[PDB]
Amino acid sequence: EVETFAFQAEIAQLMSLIINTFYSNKEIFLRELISNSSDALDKIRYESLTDPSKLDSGKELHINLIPNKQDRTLTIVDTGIGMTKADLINNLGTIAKSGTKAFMEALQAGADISMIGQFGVGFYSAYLVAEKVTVITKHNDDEQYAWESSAGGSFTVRTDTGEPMGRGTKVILHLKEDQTEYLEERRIKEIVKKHSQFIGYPITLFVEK
Ligand SMILES: CCc1nnc2cccc(Cl)n12
Repeated sequence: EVETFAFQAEIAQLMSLIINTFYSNKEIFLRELISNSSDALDKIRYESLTDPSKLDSGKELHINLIPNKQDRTLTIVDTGIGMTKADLINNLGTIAKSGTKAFMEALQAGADISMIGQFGVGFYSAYLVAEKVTVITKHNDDEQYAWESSAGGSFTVRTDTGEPMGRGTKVILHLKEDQTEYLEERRIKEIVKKHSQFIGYPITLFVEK
């Protein structure tokens, strides 16, 4: 059972701007997704200090980066707090509306797309490099879900029957044909070192087989 939803108009407008604007410094998408994973890990770590059973779904707090050239995907996995169905359908977009308005105003005043994370909407930078984004996520208080969007105004949400993940989020970036440099080990290593060198969780870059 797949449910289809319309983005709010303002979020659709943000996604079109990210897809259509000429902007060569695309590599910042990875910093933004790693930052979001770090924030999700911070959140489960803090909650676990008052309820240690919140880690019954997995004690390890980490970020994995997994390129797959055969599927042309780059997957960012974290064992953070995860997202509920309400987060995926309503809550994240509600918060993103105000950050989007502020980001758009900043761009008109001279900011550039690399500053997107200062407005809280860095997730959508994934569309600098991905034609489709699939998010598999599991929060302790809800079931495992898959969110997916190729932009164009709509997204889907379904219960996920694939390999259970325990807790956290996997962001699967289906890369555009001209963005396969982000599958190369040396390129991902360069980007992590430049923009994510002080993240407080282990980041493992998997190697392709
Ligand atoms: C990683 C998933 C995610 N993070 N931020 C947002 C905003 C809207 C929709 C989704 Cl799936 N998001």
